Amino acid sequence: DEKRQAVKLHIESEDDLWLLHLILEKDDKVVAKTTRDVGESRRIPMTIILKVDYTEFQEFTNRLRIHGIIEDAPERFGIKGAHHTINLDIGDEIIIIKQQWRSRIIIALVDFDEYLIAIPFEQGIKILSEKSLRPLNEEEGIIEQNALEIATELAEYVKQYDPDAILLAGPGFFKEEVSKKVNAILKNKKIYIDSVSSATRAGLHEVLKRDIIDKIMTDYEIAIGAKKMEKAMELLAKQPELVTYGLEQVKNAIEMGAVETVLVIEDLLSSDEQERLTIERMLEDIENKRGEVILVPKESPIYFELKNLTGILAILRFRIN
Amino acid sequence: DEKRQAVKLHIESEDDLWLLHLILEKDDKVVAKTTRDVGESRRIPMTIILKVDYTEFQEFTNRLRIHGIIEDAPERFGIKGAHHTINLDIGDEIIIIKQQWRSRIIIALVDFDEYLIAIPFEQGIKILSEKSLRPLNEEEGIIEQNALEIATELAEYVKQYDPDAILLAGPGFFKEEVSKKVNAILKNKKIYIDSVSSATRAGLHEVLKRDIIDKIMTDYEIAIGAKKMEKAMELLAKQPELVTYGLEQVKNAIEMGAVETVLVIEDLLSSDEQERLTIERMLEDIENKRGEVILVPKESPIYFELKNLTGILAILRFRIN
Repeated sequence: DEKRQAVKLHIESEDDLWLLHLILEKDDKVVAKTTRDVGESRRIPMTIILKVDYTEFQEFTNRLRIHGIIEDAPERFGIKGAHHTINLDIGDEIIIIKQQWRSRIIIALVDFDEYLIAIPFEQGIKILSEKSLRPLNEEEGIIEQNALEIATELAEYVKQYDPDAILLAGPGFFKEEVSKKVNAILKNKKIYIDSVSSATRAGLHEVLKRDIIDKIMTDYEIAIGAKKMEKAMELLAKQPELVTYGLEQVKNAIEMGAVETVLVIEDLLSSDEQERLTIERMLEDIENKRGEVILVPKESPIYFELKNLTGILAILRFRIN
Repeated sequence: DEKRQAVKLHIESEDDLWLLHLILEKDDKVVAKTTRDVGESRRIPMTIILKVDYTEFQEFTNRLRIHGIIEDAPERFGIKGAHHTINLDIGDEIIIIKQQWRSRIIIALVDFDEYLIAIPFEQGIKILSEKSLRPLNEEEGIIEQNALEIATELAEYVKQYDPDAILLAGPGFFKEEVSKKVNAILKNKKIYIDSVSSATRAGLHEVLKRDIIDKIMTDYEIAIGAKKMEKAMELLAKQPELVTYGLEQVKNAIEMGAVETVLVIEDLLSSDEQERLTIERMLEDIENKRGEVILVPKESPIYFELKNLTGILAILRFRIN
């Protein structure tokens, strides 16, 4: 229902511009900031998803004009289907989606008059709910009431898909309101909060490319590798060697296809010449045999215990001596 | 003899990496820094032109490995035709040349044991001379003698193509030596100097993408627009109006197809809303009728005289009243 192969790009030079001009084809979509003069006239900044028609490099002002029709924008402007021109300059950002191209997160985009619910898969992006609230507000309960309607609307999706983390995002304050609600009905899940200028498919592609996703992913991996280490310690001191550490030991273990899961600290992957390539390969081999690889960052409450043991231990399937 | 449609890219994020991985095809060429262990083993940094085979994104070390054969490198290593892997990381630069894609400058790439001569056209890059000097050195005159052999070798090409500027580039000191010579035989041309790590086709693609080209281009435009302004002043005060300035005046002039050449200061093209688009269009119209457009930067000894007159004057073909 929504592609996942998108690329964010920061226009740093005039060549970044020619590149975009050369590879952006007919029916490709682009996500970027822009201005629209709706109404009399009122110039209002906004972020839209545009399906390209054709691009134009402007020699004199040194910028790229992407021509096309608006695929998505805040519904309150009713501008979908319209033609628009995106003026891309040095300094701007843009997410491109060409046609020819372990933590499950539940995403809720909430604006004060619209909202969207979706879940990202390695496959793609499925959009559960996505509707307006525009005709639903005229004094009374409004905000609190609307937030609740979304929180409820979310709780079903969570229980129904049991995601690892919940991402609450969107333009100012309202999202904090919805957080308050959804939180008031479970306290069983981790809720994250970040802000994007709108609650549309544009804000969605924007959120996925924001730093918050990494944070959610890294908290997950840090957590799984913490319990695993416990599984390692209690197992270590009680089997015994159904656990091993040290580079060489882990290689002979790979040889036998014994590695159930391997724990490796981030350092063993940062500038290590013929080693960073070697370890790198070891790690692909482990997965090429249904092995689990959990990288370990400085901040995990298990990083030091691990580093102590050379920085790489493998929980074994069977003894290797 | 050499493509001109190349794009320089600064790897700033992991997406810059996926992008490269997605658009780099089979027989495309890439120019980048790298290391080669030639010989026993000796790891030596170098810049080569690689014809791609296939790329690989490395999930764990987060980098792209471009696989292929070496199209060009310093001849002293005799490594052309070899297979090599380029390890591209966040922080690196790369110039891509895909297969599916007013100042004439003479370029001389000189290294202490090799050199290259070429001229860039809007059409492409023609490579005049390009040979080794390797077997030509064992005590005696050597440097001075070799420099002279290149200077001579260049003088013919210059007189034969009468280029606007001469670009002397390459790795340390030797280029300064050749400058001294070539200069000692003409003092009739503008010689520029910049440095690249090698004197190959790689160093060439590198030079073309370096700041020096802009400098050469801008000095040219500043010079042509200075004499033109003189042509404007003496013409202004003596025709009379075969010269006009001011935005509106220039538009009605375009209407008649009277603009021979237009002079416009850089400011009229920097953030001017519905104007920067308007002027921009005016300028394309002038060229869409064999008109000459000379942009004017702050530093030209004619910038202020121009700005005085609204910042835009047109030398006319005939009166427009």
